[PDB]
This record gives sequence, C-alpha cells and structure tokens, in this order.
Amino acid sequence: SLVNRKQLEKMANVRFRTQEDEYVAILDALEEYHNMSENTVVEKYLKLKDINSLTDIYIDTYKKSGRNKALKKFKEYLVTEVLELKNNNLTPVEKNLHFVWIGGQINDTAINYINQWKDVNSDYNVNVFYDSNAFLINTLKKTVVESAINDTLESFRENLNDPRFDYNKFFRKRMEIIYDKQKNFINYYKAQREENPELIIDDIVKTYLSNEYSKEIDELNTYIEESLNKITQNSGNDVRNFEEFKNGESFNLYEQELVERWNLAAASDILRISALKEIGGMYLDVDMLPGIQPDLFESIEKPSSVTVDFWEMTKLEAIMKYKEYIPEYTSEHFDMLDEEVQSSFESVLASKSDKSEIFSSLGDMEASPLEVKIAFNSKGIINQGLISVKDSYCSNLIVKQIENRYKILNNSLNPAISEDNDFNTTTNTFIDSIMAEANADNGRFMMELGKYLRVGFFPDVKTTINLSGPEAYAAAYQDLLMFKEGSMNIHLIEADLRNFEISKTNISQSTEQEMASLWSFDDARAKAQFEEYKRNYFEGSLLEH
Ligand SMILES: O=c1ccn([C@@H]2O[C@H](COP(=O)(O)OP(=O)(O)O)[C@@H](O)[C@H]2O)c(=O)[nH]1
Ligand SMILES: OC[C@H]1CNC[C@@H](O)[C@@H]1O
Ligand SMILES: [Mn+2]
Repeated sequence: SLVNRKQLEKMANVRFRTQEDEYVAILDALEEYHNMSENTVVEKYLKLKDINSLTDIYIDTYKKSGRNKALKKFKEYLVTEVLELKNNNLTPVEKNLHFVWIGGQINDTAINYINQWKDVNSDYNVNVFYDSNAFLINTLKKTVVESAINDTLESFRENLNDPRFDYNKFFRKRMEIIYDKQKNFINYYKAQREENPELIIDDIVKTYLSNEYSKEIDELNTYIEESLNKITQNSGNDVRNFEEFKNGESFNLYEQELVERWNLAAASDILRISALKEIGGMYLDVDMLPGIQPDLFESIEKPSSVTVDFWEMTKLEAIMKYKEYIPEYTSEHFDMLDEEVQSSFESVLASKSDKSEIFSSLGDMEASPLEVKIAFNSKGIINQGLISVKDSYCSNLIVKQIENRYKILNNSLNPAISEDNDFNTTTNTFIDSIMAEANADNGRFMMELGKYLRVGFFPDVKTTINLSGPEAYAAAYQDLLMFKEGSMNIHLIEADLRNFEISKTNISQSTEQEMASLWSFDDARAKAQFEEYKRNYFEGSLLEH
C-alpha cells in the first residue's frame, strides 16, 4: 500500500515549520487517493499523476527545503504504487487477433502462419488489416529500385570489375538515383493532388507505372482484383473502413510512410497501435507463430554448444518436418542434428494426433486498463507482439509518442525535401537541421534520425525502431511511470520493462519468416545482393537488345 497522509506527514516532518500551501495540497491529494475505492483504474492513475505533479511543484518552488529528501522518496513510492495498481486490477482482453498486411497481395506463407493462430484460437475473432487503396505500393517500390539498380550498374559499368567499387559504394550511388525517383514520384503525387482527390492511391500509382515503366493496366487490375479477393477470403479488414483511424492525427503519418517512403513496416507500426486502442486484443506480425505447449520437448535436453535461437528454431522445424502444418518450412537447423536427436523429436511428435497438443491457445487473457504488453527478445522489447484492452492508457501514450517523434522528424526533413535538391544535398540540409535543433532531453533521439531517408535502401538502417517502433513503447512506459507525456531521454532498464512484457509461452518468435526482415537487411545480405545484381547484369541484361 502507498503511505497514507499521517505516514507522509511523519516522513516530511520539519519540527516547528509551518505547512506551506503547496505541502498541504500534496497531503490533501494523497488522502483523496486513499478514498477512491469507487473510481476507475484510469481515475486512480490520474490522481497519482496529480499527486506527483503537486510534489514536483513543491520541490521546484522550495529548492532548499528540508522536506525535499522525504518528498523525493515519496515520488519513488508513487512509481511502486502505479505498478501495484497495474498488476492488481486486470480486465478481460477482447478476443481479437490483429494482423497487418498492406502494400500488396498477401503471400500463402503469411496465410499459413495466420491459419496456425485460427486453428488453436477458435474463440478469437481475426482481423487481417489491408488497405484496399494501396495494393500497388510494393510493385511501385520494386519497379523503382530495379530501375535504380540498372541505372547504377550501367553508369559505373567501367568500375564493376574494380574491387574498390564495393557494395557500400554501389548502395551510395543507387540511393542518389532512388531519391531522385522518389522525389519525382512525390512531386508528381502532390501535383496530381488538386486535380481529382476522388482518385485512390492505386489509380495514381497505375498512371506512374503504365506511364514511365510501361506496365500493362490489364494485369495490374487483375493483380488488385486477386489481392482484394484473397484478403477478403482470409479475414480481411479494410483500413479504408476504419473511421477513427482515418479521422485521427496519426493517419497523415500512416500515408507518409505508405505513399512517400514506401515503408510498409512503419505504416504497420502506426496502424497496429490504433487498432489496439480502438478495438482491443492482441496484435501479431505475420511472421509470428503460436506458443509451443511448454512441456512438448521437456524430455529432450538442449545441447550445451548450441544457441537458444538454434534450439527454438529446431523445435518449430521438428514440428513442421513431422506434422507438415506449414508446407515448405525450412529444416536447415533440424538437419544439423545427428539421427539420435532427430529420432527423439520424431518419437515425441509421433504420439500427438491434434495441433492443440503441439501449439497452446491464448484463452481468456487479462491486462491492466493502464498498459500495453509487448514481446521481448535478448536485445529488448519488440512490437511484433502486443496485448491491450480497448482504449488502454498506454495505447494513447504510444500514439502520442509516435506523433511527437514525427513532429520533430518532419520539422527538419520536410524543408529539405521541398528544396528540389538531390539526395546528398537533401541529406546534409536535414542533418544540419538535426544538429541545430538537438537539445539535452531530445538530443540522443536526434542523431538516431540521420539515416531516415535510407530506410529500406541501405544495410543496417533501423530508424523506424526509434520513430514508430520499440523506442516509442519504452518512452510511453517511461511517460506512465514518470506521470508525464513526451519522454525523449529513455532511462528504463530491463527490470522496469519486465512489468510490460508478454510471457514467452504466448508467442513462438524464432520462426523462419522472422529471420527474413521485409524493411531492413544486414551487410552480408547487402554484399550478396550486389554480387547478384552484377551477375544478372553481366550474364543477363548487358547481353540483351
Ligand atoms: O510489404 C509489407 C511488408 C511489411 N509489412 C508489415 O510490417 C511488419 C513487420 O515486418 P517484419 O517482420 O519484416 O519486420 P522485422 O520483424 O524484421 O522488424 C509485418 O508483419 C507487416 O504487418 C506489410 O504489411 N507489408
Ligand atoms: O518498428 C519497425 C519494426 C521493428 N521490428 C518489429 C516490427 O513489428 C516493426 O514493424
Ligand atoms: Mn519480423
């Protein structure tokens, strides 16, 4: 229990000192809190917030006060009490599974993963969010990148056999051309905006494609129709019918990522938290699988020399080898084990006739009205799994974190874009604005933003995580525990974040599709892509008329 008024009066006592008005305000607010049995969890949190605010006013007003040490201890007690309020007052989570697949047709691989969740959660309504207006974004991005690859290989043909023209130099020159093609597209998009705003994204994208890359609108229309038909058959839920999201102050950010940046991961980041806030339930990336029954492989000991990641992937690969639930699932880890260990997996699985004996169900989940729970890995929290009741306090804090992060980004980036200059010029203008605008609080967040323009086009560019992804979640949890909004300087450690984490039992994260990121790539994949592009040029395109 949080200290009562008598107990704080004892802690912050200063003999023969008159009670300041600001001090009595804290004592009155504390006493009111202890008499809020009839009130909601959010009302109780907002009272604690008020008490923390009144305590900060006292400390800021009377800088040298003898009460200040005890009041700073009381501030620690308020944080502890928020955690007790969070952990002790749970309400049911709406039985909704939310997935997002935007920007193009959904692959059978995504559907096969989604179907594993449906099969062991018969009691759950499933939404696969898609955007009926933007099925051609993945096609636009692929077209433009392929064009920029060809133009780079052509322009630097003479240098391609030179090892000093490495993968890094290739991606730098390609980015110059990609930025000009993206600038050409957005200067086109916003010119066309102010002709017929009753044209959907796919309509304007078809004219860019079947103008300047000579694509067949017959086949593009077929692609849209097959995409709409397929998603409609697989629990499709259209973003364009989600009115609170369309009307809200994050929709412009969604459309920025979807249409200007072609970052479907960032767009999914913005949409998923609005789906949780507005509907409640559990969000999952399409590369996530249900938790494995915790004791399924209890009888098989992990080899000492092998990583946790190797062992978790081998368990899913064993399931898919012998039960074949997901066709064409890799066995690349499982195949590294000798016949003895392989046979132990086979004999464990040979005695199970139903998927419910392999994969666990979510069942009846509960969470705090205050919180959003987040998945985690050895590197920290990750928003590939989220649980929230409808209109949770944290869902609102996360939306506002994302909005504030985009406010700061766009304030420095958008001037540069609008000055019709090339990639490197735009980059330096942007970076100069960042270093000029940086302050003590937000400084560290700034400087994580410098590579924003490169997201999806360069190896090891992860800016999305700092804007719409995990950092926004950590900052929202800091907002909740520090009774404020707009935390930019994150000091939470894993002990703090552990209170907001989804149990490992509720998600299998170590899947085949999880190892293949759709919006980022590492140096090894970059080197291999560069070798692939030179091969397809020298042995393919160069030899053609
Ligand atoms: O063309 C795409 C690519 C990505 N995504 C969304 O972005 C999420 C994150 O993708 P990914 O798992 O590649 O990100 P990572 O786990 O590598 O950070 C996916 O689950 C989708 O909801 C999408 O909707 N369409
Ligand atoms: O924030 C970008 C991405 C980070 N990795 C997990 C994904 O769900 C997310 O979109
Ligand atoms: Mn993933």
